[PDB]
Amino acid sequence: LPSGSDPAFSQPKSVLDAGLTCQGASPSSVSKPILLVPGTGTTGPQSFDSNWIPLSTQLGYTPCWISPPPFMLNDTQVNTEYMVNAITALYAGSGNNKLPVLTWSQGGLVAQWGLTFFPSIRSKVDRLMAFAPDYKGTVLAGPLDALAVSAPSVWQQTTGSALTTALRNAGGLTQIVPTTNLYSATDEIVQPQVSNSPLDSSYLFNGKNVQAQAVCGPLFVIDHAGSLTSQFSYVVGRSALRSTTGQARSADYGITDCNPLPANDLTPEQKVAAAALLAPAAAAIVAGPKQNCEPDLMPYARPFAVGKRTCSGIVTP
Amino acid sequence: LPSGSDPAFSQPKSVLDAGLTCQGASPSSVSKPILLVPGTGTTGPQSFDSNWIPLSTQLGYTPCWISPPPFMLNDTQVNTEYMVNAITALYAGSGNNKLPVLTWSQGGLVAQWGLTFFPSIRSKVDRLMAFAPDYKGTVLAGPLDALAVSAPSVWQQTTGSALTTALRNAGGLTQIVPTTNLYSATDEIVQPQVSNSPLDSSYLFNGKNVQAQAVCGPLFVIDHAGSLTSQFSYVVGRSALRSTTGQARSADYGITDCNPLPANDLTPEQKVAAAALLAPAAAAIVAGPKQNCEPDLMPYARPFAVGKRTCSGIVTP
Ligand SMILES: *[C@@H]1O[C@H](CO)[C@@H](O[C@@H]2O[C@H](CO)[C@@H](O)[C@H](O)[C@H]2NC(C)=O)[C@H](O)[C@H]1NC(C)=O
Ligand SMILES: *[C@@H]1O[C@H](CO)[C@@H](O[C@@H]2O[C@H](CO)[C@@H](O)[C@H](O)[C@H]2NC(C)=O)[C@H](O)[C@H]1NC(C)=O
Ligand SMILES: CCCC(=O)OCC(COC(=O)CCC)OC(=O)CCC
Repeated sequence: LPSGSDPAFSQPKSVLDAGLTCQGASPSSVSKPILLVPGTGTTGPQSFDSNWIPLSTQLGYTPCWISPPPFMLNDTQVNTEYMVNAITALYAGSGNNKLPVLTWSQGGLVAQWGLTFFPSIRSKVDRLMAFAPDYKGTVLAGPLDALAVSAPSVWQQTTGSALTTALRNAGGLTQIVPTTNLYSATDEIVQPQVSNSPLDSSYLFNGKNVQAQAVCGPLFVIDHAGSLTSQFSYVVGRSALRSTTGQARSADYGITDCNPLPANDLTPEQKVAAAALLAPAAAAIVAGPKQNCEPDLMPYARPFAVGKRTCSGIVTP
Repeated sequence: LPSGSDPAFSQPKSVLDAGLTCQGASPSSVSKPILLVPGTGTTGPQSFDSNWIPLSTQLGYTPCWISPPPFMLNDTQVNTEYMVNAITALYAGSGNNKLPVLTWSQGGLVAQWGLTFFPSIRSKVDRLMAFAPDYKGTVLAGPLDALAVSAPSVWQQTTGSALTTALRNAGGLTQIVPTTNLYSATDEIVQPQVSNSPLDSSYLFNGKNVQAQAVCGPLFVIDHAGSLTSQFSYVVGRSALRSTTGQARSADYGITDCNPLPANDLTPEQKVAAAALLAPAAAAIVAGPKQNCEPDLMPYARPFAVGKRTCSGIVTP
């Protein structure tokens, strides 16, 4: 694990701060914040209005979120600047108190990138609750890269990318704060996820790794969005947030929680939006930026992916 | 093109008939039928309730559709049996009058497979209006094949599949009835579609091949579902269905029709369902059957894909 100074941000603080929102509070003065990091093709509200913004509110938190533009499609390393800055702000703004981070898809990759390369926030996050995180990226994005129709962060979320290589070699496939990873074998966005083993993209060593089929059986189906929104996912997420270990506890959930429908406590209209989540995200991706190469690693990450290829060529020491 | 007898169906006619229905009519006695063939992961109503079922009704047709089970995920060759049987039935049931066929995604591949290998229906279809057809399959399905998480028809819709090989070697990449193909470069399901040329998966030789960006500009974005549901798609489809040439006519549409939102004449609720179309389809796909090989070609198609691999091995003469 890197153990030096935080790297400088490439974005100015005013830009990073403007990407951070808390519900009914300024980040500089917020009670019990939880930081929500959204998925590719979405803003914070788009990812979470139908699920963890109201659900975390009803668990006693002030939900906060970042919306790195455009729709989490740009450089995952810049998306992470938004998250690191947000943790620093919300830690201070809540009285120098650790806060939880809850993520969907790329948001989990972002959270682990921040914890890996910005050591100052390790003492500021008490837990990570990642839904369908793609720490290894996804094998499904390869053909899109080959056609040059991939946004910056989609290149970086392809299995074998320079970014996922650097994360792995820097130690980022092992949990850094107590982490729960809730994911599903029947994920049409992030693969591989089927083995219930370290091979899965959502798996972290020493994490609480919860593949839904391992608990609910092989016929249990929640997809990439269901991983975030289902009643089963809510019970695991609530367990992780409430737990004194910082990880969800097997005692808190079981076969009777294996409900694939959107969380019981959501309003009817939140359930509708939760079910449809992938459709607006897919449309935002298709309308967003596209390039023919993976964004360069920032200098702090380059030593961990020597020999991989990005826009400027082959990464050197 | 094959020019002999229709192959026998593998499914009983009672099963094929049970998969066909018409809005408010029996297929055996129907005025002005249009046969709608749905996309992968859907039934007829799921594909078209939000778009061409009401829209074709307002153009004066009786919409009819097939729902090959499960959700078009099984053998594309069996799905085509439903379509061929339906044309035979609707031709006779409308007084021995040719009828139009309108399709989404795999439905267009099915229509072209039927016209290629079942010569009896060529004189019974007066035109094909295909939205985002994948006659060449899609390059995006390869990684799912490699993980053995692909339904029968997803294997067959993979670029390079035995099925797509057989179709093109039998002559199926050239239109057989007057055909309009409406598709979009910004398709997240079917690729490649970006060239506005014969390389595109939706392209047929001698067809009316309408890539939306060629008409509406490089910044025009409709996705795989938008290709079916947009106001632009409605204007092109209306032109194709009314045209005395059997194909859409460039005189009937232009830049002022380049509205990417769901067709104007849809109800508010239909527009909502139209925009969300990919989400229930993706959910059905991940819940449906999966296998580790491409279904065998039926004997009538084997001579056209010698050397390709299916479940039983390498196709031979
Ligand atoms: C997404 O990322 C691109 C690439 O980093 C950003 O575009 C660059 O913006 C800087 C200044 O903001 C320019 O000097 C560069 O020339 C731009 N590069 C390209 C390739 O256009 C873009 O601003 C980012 N988008 C958002 C919404 O923040
Ligand atoms: C999808 O296709 C499979 C394979 O053809 C069908 O499975 C067959 O179904 C019946 C028994 O239920 C028999 O013809 C075969 O023994 C089955 N084959 C296999 C490999 O299981 C299946 O029924 C189809 N699904 C639907 C919904 O029609
Ligand atoms: C043969 C059908 C394949 C399928 O269904 O999955 C493809 C995904 C990928 O495409 C994207 O752009 C990812 C954006 C989330 O598309 C979706 O599933 C999202 C829409 C429900």
